[PDB]
Amino acid sequence: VRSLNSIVAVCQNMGIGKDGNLPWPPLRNEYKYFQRMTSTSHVEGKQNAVIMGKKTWFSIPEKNRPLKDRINIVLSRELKEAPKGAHYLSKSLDDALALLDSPELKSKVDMVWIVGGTAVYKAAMEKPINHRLFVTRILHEFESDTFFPEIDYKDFKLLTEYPGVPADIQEEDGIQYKFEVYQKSV
Ligand SMILES: NC(=O)c1ccc[n+]([C@@H]2O[C@H](COP(=O)([O-])OP(=O)(O)OC[C@H]3O[C@@H](n4cnc5c(N)ncnc54)[C@H](OP(=O)(O)O)[C@@H]3O)[C@@H](O)[C@H]2O)c1
Ligand SMILES: C[C@H](O)[C@H](O)C1=Nc2c(nc(N)[nH]c2=O)NC1
Ligand SMILES: [Ca+2]
Repeated sequence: VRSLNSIVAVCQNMGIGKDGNLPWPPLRNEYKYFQRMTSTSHVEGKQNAVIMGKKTWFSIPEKNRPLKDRINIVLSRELKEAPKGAHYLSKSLDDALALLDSPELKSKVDMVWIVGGTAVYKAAMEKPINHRLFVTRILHEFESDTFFPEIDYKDFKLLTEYPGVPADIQEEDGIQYKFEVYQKSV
């Protein structure tokens, strides 16, 4: 594919999950940002694709699956068929990537977003392809059991601004966070 996008929200310890869910209670505005970013295509007639791991898939309440308006791909080495509601099952990112470029999809897909978890982010970060990482930094610590992998600051440069991403510190429910965009160029 031409370029990847990854989106994640992380707390001060780099935690992204806890017991199958997020480490913090619901943040409405942060979640709508994720929805807007992943859902918005810049081409009429195309939709974005979201790739995620098996635990992330199952972390979404059943009635809310598949994430509306996007093509859902789940990654799994153990499953045989796409879980009920997902559009495609792939055995590795490479395969999800090759699927995307296939004839039937290529013409249907605008952006590719990586939505986690850990091993998915890591794999995508390592591909020698152009990539933008949209990070929400939550300026607090929450107990976590799942963490975001280390980003190579020599490769991923923090942008000082980017179209449609607020620059100031945000606050909601007594919590502060900031949006950051890192860009890797090959
Ligand atoms: N804060 C956030 O932005 C954010 C984003 C996503 C998730 N989360 C949280 O993180 C947790 C889910 O994360 P996780 O890291 O534990 O799980 P995951 O990445 O969602 O799921 C792991 C399963 O995914 C499959 N898989 C993962 N990477 C693979 C690859 N490269 N190729 C093939 N299959 C691969 C494997 O399934 P098989 O074992 O079947 O092979 C692996 O066991 C939940 O707590 C969720 O709430 C938070
Ligand atoms: C897709 C499922 O919601 C998953 O937990 C994700 N959550 C978030 C995300 N990205 C942000 N910014 N916020 C979330 O809450 N990426 C993935
Ligand atoms: Ca497993």
